[PDB]
Parts: sequence; structure tokens; C-alpha cells
Amino acid sequence: ASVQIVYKAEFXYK
Amino acid sequence: ASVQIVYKAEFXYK
Repeated sequence: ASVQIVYKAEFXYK
Repeated sequence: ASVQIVYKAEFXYK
């Protein structure tokens, strides 16, 4: 598992 | 389409 951060505007482990 | 930036560690319009 790892931290995932997304910027798409919208901005959020698996 | 829009700008997409991902942090997952690695760090990249679709």
C-alpha cells in the first residue's frame, strides 16, 4: 500500500 | 480533458 494524492480542479492510502 | 498531477514515490493534460 501507498499514499496517493491527485490534482485534477479537484484535489486525496491504498 | 484537463491538467492532471499525481503523487504516488513518484510524481505528471489528459
